[PDB]
Parts: sequence; structure tokens; C-alpha cells
Amino acid sequence: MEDYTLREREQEIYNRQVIKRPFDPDSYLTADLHLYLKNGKTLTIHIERNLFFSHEFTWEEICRGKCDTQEYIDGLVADNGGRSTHNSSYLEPVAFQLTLLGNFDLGSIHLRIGDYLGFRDGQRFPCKETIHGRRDTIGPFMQGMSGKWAKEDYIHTYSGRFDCKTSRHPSIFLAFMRANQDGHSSFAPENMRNALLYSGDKSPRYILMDNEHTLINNFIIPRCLPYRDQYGKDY
Amino acid sequence: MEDYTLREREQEIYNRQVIKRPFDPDSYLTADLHLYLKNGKTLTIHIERNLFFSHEFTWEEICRGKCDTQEYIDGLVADNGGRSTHNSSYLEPVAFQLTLLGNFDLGSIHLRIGDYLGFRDGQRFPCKETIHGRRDTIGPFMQGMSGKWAKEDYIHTYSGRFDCKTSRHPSIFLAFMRANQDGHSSFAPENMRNALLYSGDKSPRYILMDNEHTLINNFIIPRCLPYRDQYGKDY
Amino acid sequence: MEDYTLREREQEIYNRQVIKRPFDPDSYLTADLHLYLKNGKTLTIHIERNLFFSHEFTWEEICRGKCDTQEYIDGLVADNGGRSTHNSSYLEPVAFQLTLLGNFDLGSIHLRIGDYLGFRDGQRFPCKETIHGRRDTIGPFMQGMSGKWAKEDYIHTYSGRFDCKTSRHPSIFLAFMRANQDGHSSFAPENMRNALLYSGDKSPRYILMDNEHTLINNFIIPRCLPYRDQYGKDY
Ligand SMILES: Nc1ncnc2c1ncn2[C@@H]1O[C@H](COP(=O)(O)OP(=O)(O)OP(=O)(O)O)[C@@H](O)[C@H]1O
Ligand SMILES: Nc1ncnc2c1ncn2[C@@H]1O[C@H](COP(=O)(O)OP(=O)(O)OP(=O)(O)O)[C@@H](O)[C@H]1O
Ligand SMILES: Nc1ncnc2c1ncn2[C@@H]1O[C@H](COP(=O)(O)OP(=O)(O)OP(=O)(O)O)[C@@H](O)[C@H]1O
Ligand SMILES: Nc1ncnc2c1ncn2[C@@H]1O[C@H](COP(=O)(O)OP(=O)(O)OP(=O)(O)O)[C@@H](O)[C@H]1O
Ligand SMILES: Nc1ncnc2c1ncn2[C@@H]1O[C@H](COP(=O)(O)OP(=O)(O)OP(=O)(O)O)[C@@H](O)[C@H]1O
Ligand SMILES: Nc1ncnc2c1ncn2[C@@H]1O[C@H](COP(=O)(O)OP(=O)(O)OP(=O)(O)O)[C@@H](O)[C@H]1O
Ligand SMILES: [Mg+2]
Ligand SMILES: [Mg+2]
Ligand SMILES: [Mg+2]
Ligand SMILES: [Mg+2]
Ligand SMILES: [Mg+2]
Ligand SMILES: [Mg+2]
Ligand SMILES: [Mg+2]
Ligand SMILES: [Mg+2]
Ligand SMILES: [Mg+2]
Repeated sequence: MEDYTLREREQEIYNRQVIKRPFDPDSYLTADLHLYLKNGKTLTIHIERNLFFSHEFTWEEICRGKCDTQEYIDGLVADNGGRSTHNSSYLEPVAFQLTLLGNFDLGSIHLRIGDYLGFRDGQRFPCKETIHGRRDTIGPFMQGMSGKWAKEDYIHTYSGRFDCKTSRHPSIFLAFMRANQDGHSSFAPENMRNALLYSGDKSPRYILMDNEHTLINNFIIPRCLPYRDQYGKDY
Repeated sequence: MEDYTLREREQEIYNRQVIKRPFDPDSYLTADLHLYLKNGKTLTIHIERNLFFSHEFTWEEICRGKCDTQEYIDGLVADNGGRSTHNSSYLEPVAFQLTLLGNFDLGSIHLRIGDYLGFRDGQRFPCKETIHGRRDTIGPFMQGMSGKWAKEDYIHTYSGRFDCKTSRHPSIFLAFMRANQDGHSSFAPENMRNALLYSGDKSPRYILMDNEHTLINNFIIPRCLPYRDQYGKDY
Repeated sequence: MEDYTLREREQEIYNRQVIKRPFDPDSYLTADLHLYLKNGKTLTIHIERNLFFSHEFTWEEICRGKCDTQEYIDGLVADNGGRSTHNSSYLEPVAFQLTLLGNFDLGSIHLRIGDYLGFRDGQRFPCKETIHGRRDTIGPFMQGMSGKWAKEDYIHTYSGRFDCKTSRHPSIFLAFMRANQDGHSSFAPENMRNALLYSGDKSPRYILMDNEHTLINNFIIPRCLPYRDQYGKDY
């Protein structure tokens, strides 16, 4: 019989290479910020970076992906300072899920949800603000998952609603960095050239799906990404 | 009497903590580039960063915040190379004010106003250009101010017109860095991870106000930012 | 006679200063990514940076510079997952030319052409991807040129089509760094402040020309940039 062939041994080694690839320092960290929309559609901000990412997604970036929009924004910019007839935008998301596939340094993950002008935790003066907020380092709150990548340590999910605890009309700061358990830094003087040369790969993608089911089958599953659906099931 | 209570002593200390917070290395540097528009409205580019900022705002970013616009741009891109019927855009600003609240290294502030393609000081060949221009390091030209933050050393204002000395149809490069009077660098090998992790917080905001009075009362005053109005009065 | 005057000696020295200026570490590296469009127009992405550049141009950035566009994008995002009636976009480019004027480190030039989501070389899983691709480091494949800058070593051109070998509906990652033949790094701890302070100058420009002839005479020639026209002639 061919019950334990050299062909099969080779595959087994290749399986391990594939499963451990996220730990490869020249791989990507993959983060997906899923935003759940008022018409039941999903908007996924898909980000891949080798080493680090730091970007604040504006209300405009989140809501797309005229004078009426402007009048509305006026009211988000200044309390009681706009002439809009509606309290909230049809285009704002109602909930979110941040999911990760990569060797992330969990202590480096920042998710700060603020108002239109990026004010978070009710702290509304530029002079009082700092880069370290209350609801900010979500690392400890990220759950593990089963699904395709069950039993690995490089998938994590965190979700919530856009309610008054954070903001109902949001901008969202997201940052993260790749883990390093070894002594030599990838930001060391020897490596800064590379940290910056590859800093732009890739640009965030804004992916609209007709509903969560469509998101799962047209993107999550075929791209082999982790995901927790609204019923709690991990893929 | 309660003429000098422990309650009041505590407040006094808190006042000092607040007043000195801009010096806190985990605070934000706040810069506002106010642009004065041809319909009397104001467009404020509001920027907060912990450590550094470097971005060239394009004509498109400044003028927003079709084929007619394109024909016009053609003429800015190449002398006498476009078919537009107008000499300038209704959407271009006529004057500007850069104001700062933060422990800025004044020698690090660059404001370079160029034409559509970012050519400054009449130097129009990419091969001749450098990152150091004539009208560029505005530090020495920044004035102090009174107003809310009178008697502090971390507010500064600089203004001017968009005329032929710089450009009447502008793009604008703005960079700055936080001061450091101490020996250990925030770009040191130990700190580069952080310099880049927080580099994106926050995104620039583009804030449109109906007029300068509205800007002052709906944004400057309630956000506790410094500002010099068109009559020279500091807030 | 005035056959060899001090006036002429001065000019000769100035000619050398000008010709060698690209080697000046405070000059710009200039890169132009020319994209050739289906209506015969050209779109030039014009980039100048002092030290490094790293950005992935999205399909949206390339194609500009509604529900129909969305339905089309759906199909690029997921195989057979969109309802569009057309196979390709009228707005996609058909070929490209990357040309450089600057003291580029040729080993630092990355040009990775991927599909809508930035997948390159047929590798379509985020977990399998790395920052080093097959068709990626184009340095060795860049040709020298004659034209204005004949006999210099700081001009290079590389071109190709957007076909199935790369992608017919592309996003494009472009990175590069300035050469350094000396011992002290411009990313060294002493210099990181500067590497980042000037990192944003300039923003990429998206320049539309009516045809290649117009591109050459309205931009290439008067800006003194190198260029190879469709007949192989260098300017
Ligand atoms: N001195 C204090 N004693 C008790 N509670 C406080 C005190 N200061 C703030 N809090 C409470 O802490 C919570 C968060 O307040 P906040 O985020 O404004 O923090 P803070 O300590 O006041 O910081 P800052 O000086 O930047 O305003 C609020 O519930 C607030 O009432
Ligand atoms: N190359 C690596 N770099 C960083 N971490 C690693 C690497 N290889 C393994 N690890 C860590 O060790 C853990 C276990 O690895 P591995 O799967 O090889 O062991 P195992 O015997 O199958 O036991 P386990 O049930 O923990 O997987 C991984 O989940 C990962 O967090
Ligand atoms: N050799 C020179 N002698 C006197 N004036 C000069 C000389 N070169 C330039 N200038 C003057 O200096 C001013 C600025 O010129 P410009 O910004 O082009 O500087 P530059 O010294 O010529 O630099 P570059 O070599 O980059 O062109 C102009 O008024 C110009 O006439
Ligand atoms: N923690 C700090 N970091 C950096 N600079 C500081 C710090 N504290 C004070 N300074 C500098 O010293 C100046 C004076 O500080 P302070 O207000 O404590 O002194 P003062 O006795 O009230 O006199 P002054 O009239 O200068 O304020 C400040 O304006 C500031 O520029
Ligand atoms: N073990 C192998 N033996 C022979 N050819 C291979 C092998 N693996 C891949 N190839 C071939 O190499 C070419 C490129 O494949 P690909 O880019 O997927 O590289 P790869 O080595 O399989 O990397 P990865 O493990 O990331 O998929 C293809 O023509 C493929 O058929
Ligand atoms: N300052 C510099 N920094 C970096 N490289 C330089 C510098 N000066 C010259 N070189 C390199 O040396 C080459 C030749 O320089 P130069 O033109 O001064 O010599 P030449 O005698 O005219 O011979 P050639 O025919 O090589 O030009 C240049 O093409 C360039 O690549
Ligand atoms: Mg292999
Ligand atoms: Mg408080
Ligand atoms: Mg395991
Ligand atoms: Mg306190
Ligand atoms: Mg000159
Ligand atoms: Mg004082
Ligand atoms: Mg000179
Ligand atoms: Mg393979
Ligand atoms: Mg020579």
C-alpha cells in the first residue's frame, strides 16, 4: 500500500509551511474592519501590511468607501451648529467587526472610534487629547476563533456597535504592528530603509457586499480569511 | 473663611497640568490651516499629530475639501496649454492663516506654496528642485498671540495672501515636528516602532464655515484653539 | 577674441552643477508612471520624493485620477460574483511606461501590478502572500535612454502592457529609494527625523493629456524629463 509515501511526507511539510506562514516576517498582516450598514449591506475595509499600519478612517471614507450632506456634517462638527433635518445619516454603519489573520503584536492594536472630528471618550479639546485613550487598546478584548484557522494563535476578532459609548457617527483610528519575539528590531537602523520602502503595500480596499452571507461566500471563504457571522459561527 | 482651601489648591495644580499639557510628549500638536474663500466662507484644514506631520495638499484637496474643471487644470499644468475660458477658479482661496497650538519645533515647520504641480519659488524643473526652498521655513516669521493662551509659548500664527509671490492657484506642502530639548530621540531605535504606529492619528479634517465669525464661534472658541481674526484680534 | 573667458568657465561649472544635481541628497527623485488609455489619451502619475516612496495605486486612483461601476467592481473583487454586462472598463489603461530621473537605487524599485484587490502573480490568498513577488523588482529590466539626458546614469525606462501576465484591470504598487554609496544612512538615528519630516513632499499628481504628442510637448519637454515615445525615440 501507499499508506505513508514520500509524496505524502512532502505534502505534510508543505502544510506546515503554509500554516506557519503568517509568522514569516516577509508575509502580510491582514486586518478586516467589517462595517454593517443600514440597508443590510456590508462594507469591509481590507488592509494588508507587512510590518505596521496607522490610519484614521474619516466619516467620509467610511460613509462612501451634497449641500444636504454638508448641512449634516455641520452638525457633527459643532453641537447644534448645522441646519440638517435628520439626526443621523442613512450611510452610517450600525455595528462593526475587526478580525485579524497575522502574527500581530496584540499590544500594538489600537481601535479608537470617535466623532466626525476624531474626538473620543468624550474628550473634545485638542489641548487635552492624547494618543492614548480609554477605549483604545483592544488587544485583551480580542477573542480567539475556530473555523478554518481553528487551533492557531494568529486569528482574533473584536466587535461592537456604534452607540453612544463610542460614537454613532464615527471616524475610526486603526493601528497595529507585527510581533517580534527576537532581539533584532525591524525598525532598527539596519531595517528602517525596508520599514518605509514597503510601508505602502497594500492600500486599504473598501469592499461592499449585498449582505453578510454574500460577504462570507464571495470574500471571506474564497480568500481563506477568518470571520464570525452574526450567529457566532466562525469560518 | 474658605479663602485658601485644599480644594482650591488641587484646582490650581490641575490648571497647571492643563496649561502645560502641550509639552506632554503623548499629547497632540495641533495645526490649523485656514483658507479664505471667494464667497466669504472659510475652509479650515485641521490637523492633529503626536510627533510629526508631512503632507502636500493638492489643488484638488484644497478646492473641494468636470470637463470645465479639467480644461482649467490643463492650463495650470502647462503654460498656455488649456482651453479654459476663465483665468482663475471660483474655488481657489485668496488668503490663508496657519495657526499652531502645540510644543512645535519652530525650525521644523515648512509651508511651501506652489502651483498646481507643486512648483515653488519660480523653480519649474524637477531636476533643479530641492526639498529646501526660499519661502519655506516660516518659523522665524511666526508671531505669538494673546487670547485664551496669552502668555504661553506654544501658540503661533502666520498668514498671507495667495498672490504672485507664491501662487494664486495653489498646492501647499506642510510639515512639522514636535520639539525635543532632551537627549533621547523620539525617532531613536527604541522609539521608531511608536513614531510609525501613531503616525496616522489623526487624519486631516476639512472644515467649511459660512464665514469667519461662524468659524470662530462654532470651532475656534469651543475647541479652545488660538485664532487671529481679520481685525487682528487674538482668541 | 573671447574664445575662453571667465564668463564661459563659470557657465561650464554651472552646467556640471546642474547635470550632477540629481546626485545631490537634497534633490528629488522623479518618477513618472505613464498609463495609456483606451481613447488615446495619456494619464501620467507624476511623483517627486527626496528619499523614498511607497504607495499602491488602487483601481480607483488609476481609473479616475455608479451602480454600473459598482457592479463591475463586484466582478473584479470575486470571480463570477458581479452582475455587470461588460468584461472590462473603458477607463482601464492598456499599457504603461515607468520612467525615472534621479539617483535611484535600482534594487529598491518595486512595481507590482495586481488585480483589483492587489493580488499579483496569481497568488490570491492573503495568508500565502509576501512583500516579494515574481514580477516585482524591475531594476535589472530598466533600460537606459538617450534624449536630453543621454550619457547620464540616472535615467531609466521600463514599459509593458496590462495583459494576463500581470493584470488587465490593475492596481499598481510602486516603491523606490534614493541610492547611497556612502557609509552614513539617511535613515540613521540622526536622520530619521528628516526622513519623515520630508516624507510627504510631493503628493502624486495625476496628469491627463489628450495624446502622447501632447504629453511630450506640454509636459515631458518643458519640464525637462526623459521619455521614450511609442516609436522608441528618447527625449
Ligand atoms: N479628580 C477626579 N476624581 C474622581 N473622578 C474623576 C476625577 N477626574 C476625572 N474623573 C472621572 O473619570 C472619568 C473619565 O474622565 P476623563 O476622561 O475626562 O479623565 P480625567 O482624569 O479628567 O482626564 P483629563 O485631565 O484629561 O480630563 C469620568 O467619569 C470622570 O468623572
Ligand atoms: N515560527 C514561529 N514563529 C513564531 N511563533 C511560532 C512559530 N512556530 C510556532 N509558533 C508558536 O507556537 C505555537 C505552537 O506551534 P506548533 O503548531 O508547531 O506546535 P504543536 O505541537 O502543534 O502544538 P500547538 O497545539 O500549540 O499547535 C503556535 O501556535 C505559535 O503561536
Ligand atoms: N550667479 C548669480 N548672480 C547673481 N544673482 C543670481 C545668480 N544666480 C541666481 N541669482 C538670482 O537669485 C534669485 C533666485 O534665483 P534661483 O531661485 O533660480 O536661485 P539660483 O541660485 O539660480 O539656484 P538654481 O541653480 O537652483 O537655479 C533670482 O533673483 C536670480 O536672478
Ligand atoms: N514641562 C515643560 N516642558 C517644556 N517646556 C516647559 C515646561 N514647563 C515650562 N516650560 C517652558 O518654560 C516657560 C515658563 O514656564 P512657567 O509658566 O512654569 O513659568 P512662570 O514662572 O509662570 O514664568 P512664565 O512667565 O515664563 O510662564 C513656558 O512658557 C515653557 O516654554
Ligand atoms: N514543488 C514544486 N515543484 C515544481 N514546480 C512548482 C512547485 N511549486 C510551485 N511550482 C511552480 O512554480 C510556479 C509559481 O508557483 P507559485 O507562485 O504558486 O510558487 P510556489 O513555490 O508554489 O509558492 P507558494 O508556496 O507561496 O504557493 C508555478 O509554475 C508552479 O507550478
Ligand atoms: N557626485 C556624485 N555622486 C554620485 N555619483 C557620481 C557623482 N559624480 C559622478 N558620479 C558617477 O560617475 C559618472 C561619471 O561622472 P562624470 O560625468 O563626472 O565623468 P566623465 O569623465 O564625464 O565620464 P562619464 O562619461 O562617465 O560621464 C556619473 O554618470 C555618475 O554615475
Ligand atoms: Mg515550495
Ligand atoms: Mg476630565
Ligand atoms: Mg498547531
Ligand atoms: Mg486628574
Ligand atoms: Mg536659477
Ligand atoms: Mg506661564
Ligand atoms: Mg549658483
Ligand atoms: Mg504555489
Ligand atoms: Mg558624464
